[PDB]
Amino acid sequence: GFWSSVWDGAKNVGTAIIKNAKVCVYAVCVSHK
Repeated sequence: GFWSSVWDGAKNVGTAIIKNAKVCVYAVCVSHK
């Protein structure tokens, strides 16, 4: 299910990026907003 792999896949995809690229702050010592 795409609608299912979209929330589960992304959730793990993003959380992972930070898991290894855990910068001082959320993004990179800055804010995207």
